[PDB]
Amino acid sequence: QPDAINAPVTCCYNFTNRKISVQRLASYRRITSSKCPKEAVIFKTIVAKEICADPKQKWVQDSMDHLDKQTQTPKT
Amino acid sequence: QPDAINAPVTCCYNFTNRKISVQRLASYRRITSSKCPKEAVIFKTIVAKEICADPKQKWVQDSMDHLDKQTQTPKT
Repeated sequence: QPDAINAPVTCCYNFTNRKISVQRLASYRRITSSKCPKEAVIFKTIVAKEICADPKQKWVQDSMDHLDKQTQTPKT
Repeated sequence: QPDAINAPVTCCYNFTNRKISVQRLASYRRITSSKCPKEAVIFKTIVAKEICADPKQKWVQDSMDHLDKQTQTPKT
């Protein structure tokens, strides 16, 4: 049984709905805890402003991917 | 004006109401974001099970203090 229900469930409330420059997006940490009322993207901007963004958007599909492939260093 | 409302607001939902051994409490990160419906203590147990605990309890007043004074190294 889930012996840990008193957990700080990192979630969101709103979602940056403005095409945030992929540049601003210093990183991304897709939230999705089983206790969060909603899934989201933690677009860690450059100033560390973690921005929950609707992953079902068309601008977060391009940015979230740019970060999904930003730390990928192909072994040369 | 708050230009960051699409934020992942680290919050909780329940609170460990059993006197958790201060030993188990590897650390503590008192939550209290202006967007969290409730304040809490992130009692990072030893297994890293962040446990939100009611700071208004009498067992979290002793433990939360033990962690509030666990990383304090008086310069000798």
